[PDB]
Amino acid sequence: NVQSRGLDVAVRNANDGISIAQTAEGAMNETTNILQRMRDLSLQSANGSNSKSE
Amino acid sequence: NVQSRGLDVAVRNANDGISIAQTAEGAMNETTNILQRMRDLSLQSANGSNSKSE
Repeated sequence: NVQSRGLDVAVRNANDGISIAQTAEGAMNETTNILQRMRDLSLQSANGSNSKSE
Repeated sequence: NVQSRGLDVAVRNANDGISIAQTAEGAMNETTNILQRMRDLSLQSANGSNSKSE
């Protein structure tokens, strides 16, 4: 009985860890999107048709 | 006759002893229940998802 209750609480703890990883990974997905947008901006800026204003 | 009366009081004493043992056993049953509850709580606390408030 002690083992079964410990297994239940261990399942709860593992679910909490999965939740934390999911939240962090969603924030990381948004970070990746922003970084890709910045990469596109940097590639556009490197062209020779631009001047200081662009 | 002495022997028979002694046997009657002896079975009375044995019944009283079993009664004491049953009272103690009940107390220890609640003790184990509380101990298992604290063990579940401690296992929950050991997880890394919790902060200091939990």
